[PDB]
Amino acid sequence: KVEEILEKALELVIPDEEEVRKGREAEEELRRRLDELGVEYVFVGSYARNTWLKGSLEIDVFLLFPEEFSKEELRERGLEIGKAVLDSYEIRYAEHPYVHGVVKGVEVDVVPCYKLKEPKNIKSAVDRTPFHHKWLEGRIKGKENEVRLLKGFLKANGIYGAEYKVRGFSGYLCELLIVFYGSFLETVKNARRWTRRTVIDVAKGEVRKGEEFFVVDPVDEKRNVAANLSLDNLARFVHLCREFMEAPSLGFFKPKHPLEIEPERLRKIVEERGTAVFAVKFRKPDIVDDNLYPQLERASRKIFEFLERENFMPLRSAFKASEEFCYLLFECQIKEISRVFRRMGPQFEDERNVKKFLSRNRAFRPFIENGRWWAFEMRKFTTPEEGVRSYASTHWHTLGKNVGESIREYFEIISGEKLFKEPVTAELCEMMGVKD
Amino acid sequence: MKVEEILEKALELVIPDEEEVRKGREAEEELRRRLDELGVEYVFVGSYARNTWLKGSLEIDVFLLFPEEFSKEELRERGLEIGKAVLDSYEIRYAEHPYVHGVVKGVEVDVVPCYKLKEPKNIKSAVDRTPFHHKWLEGRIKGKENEVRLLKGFLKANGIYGAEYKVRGFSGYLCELLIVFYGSFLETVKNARRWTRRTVIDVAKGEVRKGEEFFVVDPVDEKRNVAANLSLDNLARFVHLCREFMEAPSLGFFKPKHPLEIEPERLRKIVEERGTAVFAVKFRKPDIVDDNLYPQLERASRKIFEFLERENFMPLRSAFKASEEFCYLLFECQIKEISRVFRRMGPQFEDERNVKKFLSRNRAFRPFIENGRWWAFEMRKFTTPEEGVRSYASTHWHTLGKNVGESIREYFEIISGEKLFKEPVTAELCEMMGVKD
Amino acid sequence: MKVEEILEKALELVIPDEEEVRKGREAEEELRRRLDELGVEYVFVGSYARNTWLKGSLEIDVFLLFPEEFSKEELRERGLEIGKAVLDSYEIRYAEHPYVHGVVKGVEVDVVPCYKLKEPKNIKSAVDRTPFHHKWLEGRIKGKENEVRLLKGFLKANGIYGAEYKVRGFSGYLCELLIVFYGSFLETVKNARRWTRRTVIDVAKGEVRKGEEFFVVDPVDEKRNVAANLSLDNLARFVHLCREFMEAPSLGFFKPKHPLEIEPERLRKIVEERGTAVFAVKFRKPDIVDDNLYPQLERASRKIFEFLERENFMPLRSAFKASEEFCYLLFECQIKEISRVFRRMGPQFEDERNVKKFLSRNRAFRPFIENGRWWAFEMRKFTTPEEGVRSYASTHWHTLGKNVGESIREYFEIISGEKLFKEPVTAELCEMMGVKD
Amino acid sequence: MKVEEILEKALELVIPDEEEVRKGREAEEELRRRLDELGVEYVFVGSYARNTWLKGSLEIDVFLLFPEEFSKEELRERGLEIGKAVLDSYEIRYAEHPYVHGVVKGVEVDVVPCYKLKEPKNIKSAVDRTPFHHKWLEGRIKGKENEVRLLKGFLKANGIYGAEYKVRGFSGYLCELLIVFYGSFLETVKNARRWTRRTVIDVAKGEVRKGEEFFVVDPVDEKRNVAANLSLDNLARFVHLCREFMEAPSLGFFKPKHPLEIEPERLRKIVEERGTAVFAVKFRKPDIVDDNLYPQLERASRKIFEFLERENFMPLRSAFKASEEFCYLLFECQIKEISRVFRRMGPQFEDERNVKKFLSRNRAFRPFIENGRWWAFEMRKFTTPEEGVRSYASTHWHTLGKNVGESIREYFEIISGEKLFKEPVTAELCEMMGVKD
RNA sequence: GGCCGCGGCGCCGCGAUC
RNA sequence: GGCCGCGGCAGGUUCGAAUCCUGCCGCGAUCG
RNA sequence: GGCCGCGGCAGGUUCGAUCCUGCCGCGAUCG
Ligand SMILES: Nc1nc2c(ncn2[C@@H]2O[C@H](COP(=O)(O)O)[C@@H](O)[C@H]2O)c(=O)[nH]1
Ligand SMILES: Nc1nc2c(ncn2[C@@H]2O[C@H](CO)[C@@H](O)[C@H]2O)c(=O)[nH]1
Repeated sequence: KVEEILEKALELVIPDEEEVRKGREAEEELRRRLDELGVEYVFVGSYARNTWLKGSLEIDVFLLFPEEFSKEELRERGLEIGKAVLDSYEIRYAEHPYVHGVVKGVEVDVVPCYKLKEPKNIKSAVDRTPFHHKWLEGRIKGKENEVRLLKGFLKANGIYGAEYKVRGFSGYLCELLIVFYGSFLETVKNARRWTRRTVIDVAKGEVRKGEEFFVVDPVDEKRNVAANLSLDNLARFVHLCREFMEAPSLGFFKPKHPLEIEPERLRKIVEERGTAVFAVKFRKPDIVDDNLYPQLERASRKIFEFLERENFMPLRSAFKASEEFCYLLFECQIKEISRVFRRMGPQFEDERNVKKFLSRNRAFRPFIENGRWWAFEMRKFTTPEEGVRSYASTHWHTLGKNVGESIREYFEIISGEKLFKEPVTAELCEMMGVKD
Repeated sequence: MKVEEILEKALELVIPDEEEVRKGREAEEELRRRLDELGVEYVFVGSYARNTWLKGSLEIDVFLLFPEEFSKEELRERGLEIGKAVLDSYEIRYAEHPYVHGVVKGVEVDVVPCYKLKEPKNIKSAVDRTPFHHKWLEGRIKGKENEVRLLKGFLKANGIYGAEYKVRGFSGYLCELLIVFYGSFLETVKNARRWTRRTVIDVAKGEVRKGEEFFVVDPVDEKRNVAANLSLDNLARFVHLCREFMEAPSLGFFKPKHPLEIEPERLRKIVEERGTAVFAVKFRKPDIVDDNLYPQLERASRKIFEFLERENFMPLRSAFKASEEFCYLLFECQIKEISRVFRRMGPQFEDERNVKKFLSRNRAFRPFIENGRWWAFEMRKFTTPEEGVRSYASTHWHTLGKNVGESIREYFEIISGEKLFKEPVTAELCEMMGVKD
Repeated sequence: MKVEEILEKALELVIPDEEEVRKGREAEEELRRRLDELGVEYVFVGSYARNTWLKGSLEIDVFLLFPEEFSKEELRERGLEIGKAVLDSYEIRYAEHPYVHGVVKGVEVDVVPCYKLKEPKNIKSAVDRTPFHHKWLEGRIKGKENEVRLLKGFLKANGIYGAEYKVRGFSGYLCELLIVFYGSFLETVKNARRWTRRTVIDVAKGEVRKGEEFFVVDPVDEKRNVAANLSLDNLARFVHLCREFMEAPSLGFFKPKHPLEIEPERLRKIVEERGTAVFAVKFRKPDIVDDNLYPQLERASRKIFEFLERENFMPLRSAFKASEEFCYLLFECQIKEISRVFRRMGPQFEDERNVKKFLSRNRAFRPFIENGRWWAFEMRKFTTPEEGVRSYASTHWHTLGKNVGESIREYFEIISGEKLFKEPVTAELCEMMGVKD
Repeated sequence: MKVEEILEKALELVIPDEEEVRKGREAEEELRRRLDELGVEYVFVGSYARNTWLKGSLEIDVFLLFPEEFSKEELRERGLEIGKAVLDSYEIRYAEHPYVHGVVKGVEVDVVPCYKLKEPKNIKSAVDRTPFHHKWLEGRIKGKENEVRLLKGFLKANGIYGAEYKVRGFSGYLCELLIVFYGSFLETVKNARRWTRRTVIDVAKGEVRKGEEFFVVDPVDEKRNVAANLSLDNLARFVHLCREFMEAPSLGFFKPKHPLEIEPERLRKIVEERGTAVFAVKFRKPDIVDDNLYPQLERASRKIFEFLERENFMPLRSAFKASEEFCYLLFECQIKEISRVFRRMGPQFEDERNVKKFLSRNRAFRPFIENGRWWAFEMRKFTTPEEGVRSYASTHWHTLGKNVGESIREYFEIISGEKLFKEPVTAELCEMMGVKD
């Protein structure tokens, strides 16, 4: 039965007592250090509401300073306080330079911000986090386990987190959904009837039809909490919910193992497909995931669009970011194209331009077709691999700011059996739909 | 060298020698003698009557004029009786109505029945128009016959003389109107350089204006376009030749180009460098007139071309040739081979019902979501243009024209690779690929 | 009493009652609910969406909008797939694209797939041009829905509403464009009296001018004639009705005419008095839609009518009728019986050879000369119009329309006399002969 | 492994586990409690009472006894009332007579009213025999319950268990009589190898003899055939099964068979190799029980088959499937296409009266004499089996069964070619064509 | 799918119409 | 209620039906 | 800081512009 499955799930989902005592002792000690300095602070985030998922323990503390101190005034000051409270700290750059460190083994964040009267003086996202907490701290009580079930259900299917690496559901969005539908089970049941135009207005407690999938923030009606939830991940979630209800299982809460596959079998698969499968290798820029992945996504789309234009008929693309290198994977229906192509000339009555078009020397004679001139010309490349070698060599600049600059410094085109040796088997299996 | 020198030298290739003219006069006299014996009203029309016929293209046209009171059937009976009774060796041909083609003292002759109309307003049949055409031209073309012959020779040598569907070019009647309008061959070539696809040449009103298509107003019937069957591409070819001519005149324009005759090993080498897929569809030529066959060969080629487009084989050009026995549909494709797998479109994720059906079917690989919609990897039936066309010719033979489609249904085959170079199509392949000498 | 009062009362015959309106509103709401569950882009268009549908003719037209990237096959797959899922008791119909017709909460619904085009130039399909028609009228027709609704009822009551081949009248779209042009039903009727067979009505430019045909310019496409399939005769009828309507306004114009059925005995006496020959060609109705059948019944009757004209049976008028199981081609001729002997045309007296052949034939009677031509007395194969058609229909079945032709080849019979009046054709017979009361 | 171990292992797949028995026992004693409170005559019969129900097919049967002092109308009233006032979640099923079916503490139950009766000399309703059937078996089956279960499982695993019209196999009652007769499952299988279509098994007389048809004599009524609804073909499939089992015993005979799995492309290619015409008649499934639906599908499938034979399309076999919404009638024909023309037999040459009538019809070709009789060429309305069935389904809907025929009268569609392989009927197509894994 | 018109010599092909 | 086998009728197909295609009434059988 | 959507300029492609590419401004998202 479902009720027993969700009970079994709580084991994988709820943090153990040791993890709580580790955080509780880190919290109580973190306060003593903040009280002595006599600074205005507040505990928020998934910890303050006791909704953090198992293994993902993090303490979020916000410093509430007056409105008088503008921008860089409290930035450096709040940063200074973060050092005199944390053990092994390090400066991390978000919208505002905040401080990430550790206190008695537990990771901690210290973000400075304004102390605003109402959510009208909102400047940035950091100014909304306190209001998100204030709105949730009361309503979420007695539903902490419902949140964690949802967070686990999503993280197991790789769609938990609003960061660009995932483009899934935020922890804040999860809690809003539980407050709306009451429980995890009710959320999954109703999600089956979600569409790409569903509007979930939490504050007004109703569901409307809109222009896009829009979860209205109770703090700011103008804001979509699911703004970075991709359309596909929305589609995937709706489907996962449908599958869960038809045949409930604890498997939905356990992560999947990458498809084990021998390079020889993988070769035999590509042969059966008759496609060209290759990858663009290059060194990973030293930048944050929130900057890296949107760029890899761009570089992929750009090369993909180039392959379309050059009539190589690409099927799908993919990318992987390892420790030192990045890979842009492609699969095209055309292994090789004729050297000859057709270049369109002007209409026959346009004598001036026809003369210019015909003046160019070519191996074969131009011709007329539908009252317009045409000419046989030669391609510079006949394979998709050679085409991308050319594109990545001349159009490196449009492949993302940092990714484009790395490709400028170095890149290979790896295909055939040599590709299967690279650590990209998990993604090649995914984009081709290999099953076993 | 000089313009007038070339035009003078061109007349030799284009004017009938005095022997051919004598051959025609002798038949003409005998033909009139046999007709007068029968008490029928006739009229010598066409190229021969106006003395504007091309060298080695002698053919007499005689139209029989009957009262309007006659029925279509009576018109025919009297026509065929008088046809057979005047020609040494006749045969019944068809064109709107039956007429009699035959020979008289070596010279070929056409005897056509039509109504004797006083006003050019009672024109039901097109044959009823010919007497009016001749009537309008016999006076205005006098002195200009050599100019007409030049234009005809210029057009013929460049394969665009004749309004039949095999040529889709300039009719002889059209050539005469052009000379009457412009005054001479040279002046026609000159002004032709500024012809557009919207040019309207109205001889009867003596003006040039703009229209929706290239229109040559018939002086006999202003609603008729004399250049109706002049294709856009052949119009373009003519305008371009006229420019090429005035830029660098030459007697070569009036001579036919000997077909590109190359060996099957060089032809293999050209296709090799082009990197394309060249192949053909061989089948038996239907037993029909060219005016039926060629429009169907066109349709056949177009349909297969459109098929190759849809199937992503990326065709460059198509061509066709007709032997006395067989017919060939030629094609060149940029893709010699395509992958087995392809993307099959599924429903949007919101569809509980259809997504279930879509995912129900068995496939070698997992379907996936993209842009909020399900897609699935499926396999192609064919992976080369040759096999794709083989499949299409077998299943969609009916769309390749009536007579051509039925013939393909009985028997066809895909002659590809080097085996095709042995077939008699090399001249068409070189034209199709733009091969130089 | 006065025109304005008649119209005010005519509105009742024409506007949908509150119950029929609500019937649609409930279907619409349910239809939208189903379409939203599938995430498909759609739009309610046509007569219902603009709230101009005639009383009793409630029909909802939803158009599915797909990207231009979609292949025609994909366009059709998704369309059909969505239709069946949204309609209760669906029925696959065919036009330009295969679409789905069905029922939702007791209301008729059409679901047509098409392309979501931003440019009205990318139009290739007629279903692609519908979404543009709707948007051009959506704002303009607002506040005039009852004026359109009058024009429809006025037309339908006189059997000239609908541009199908069965009616060859005014389309619904045409009706709305005319109200937008003249402002109201009354202004449309008043000006229609001055229409001609050359009148052009430019809606976008809001001006009238002369042309070749009766042309109502589509605001979305200047090249298209909205009143293309409006027959010349139905045009004349509408003009006349408008003139008759203003000279003596009546609510009777907005009401259908009674069947006007008469006893077989009266009809027998009428034909006797007229002294004509009235017969029919009966045959099985081809299993084809009306749009294919009626143009063929028109051709069939026309061809047979022309045969009777050639054979001197002097046809007056013709008509046709399609029942459920059979089809009838009705004819009335002034000659019940013609002489067995007739004149056969021979050669002129000069033609010695052919006169010999002509006079050598065995004949009951001697040939003779008349106006320098030999004539002969020969015997007709048939001597009544029924005999003649029985022949022609069997030896020229192939010209009587494709489907109609093959059905006549399978089976047909010439019905006349008492046995014809028993067939379901009396209404058409009376209309043909101009019987009154 | 060997037979003894196979049957041992089979008991696992066959005997209900202690959890299923407990689920039933608690339901029984509870059901008895409610029958004692009202104080009504009742009896537990059927497979449950004798403890022979197959694994997973748990179903309690309880017959309500009533005195003979009741008419056929009074029994259902206080019969169903006692039924509804005993079952928790009850409904109403319709069989021989109205009866209540519902679930009681997990398991479903049937409450059938009937007369008590003294001896089987009455012989009236079918439900009046069930108590006598149980009484005859309850003593003789004790100690053989597992043998019964082995037979029932052996049959169900091969789709021939159950006397319902959807199966036309062996009834549960029949299975128990056989075990009583032969002593065990293994002895039944051994002797069944020598069964014929004329074998008579008399249980009460303990003898086998030859008769007119396969007949298992009911011990209660010698005139009744217990295996009456066992089809001839299923009897054949059983005799063959037993022979295969004894020749090479295996546990696989007790496990149901795989669903096959085949791709549309292979299925298309197969049909191409057969050179046959495969198509289906698709329509909406009438909302009726299987026992009414399947016999009608058999009738419709048969009627159309006989039509295909009669129309010389030479059908090979026919199959049918019933989904939740639609029903399919599958057919395969050796003739994809037939000539337009055919022969019709006329009268003998002496019969002048009828020769005149026969020769009066308008036909495309001349009739001819052959062996003294007159014959005539005539034209078919259709030339393919698809189109032939389309005509037949349209004009003979009424004979394709009551409910099925009515649903076809409303809507049906002929699905041929590759489009048929998309429908959910691949399993039925593979079985029909004898496609091997 | 059928119908009309155009073009070439009723047979074919192409535009318009439902 | 539906299906099946006979018995008596009533239409349709056909030049013409005891016979081929259908429908109604009566009896028997099967299944729920 | 990066990415995405708009708005306005500027190179390139090309026979010439549809396409490609860059710069500035506004808004959105993530850190
Ligand atoms: N179609 C038709 N066949 C008949 C008719 N009467 C008899 N037959 C059939 O004609 C054939 C010859 O008749 P018989 O000599 O057997 O009486 C037989 O097959 C017989 O059944 C009838 O009225 N119509
Ligand atoms: N009227 C008619 N009788 C036939 C035919 N064939 C056989 N017969 C038989 O011939 C006999 C005529 O007396 C009857 O027994 C008929 O059944 C036929 O084609 N027409």
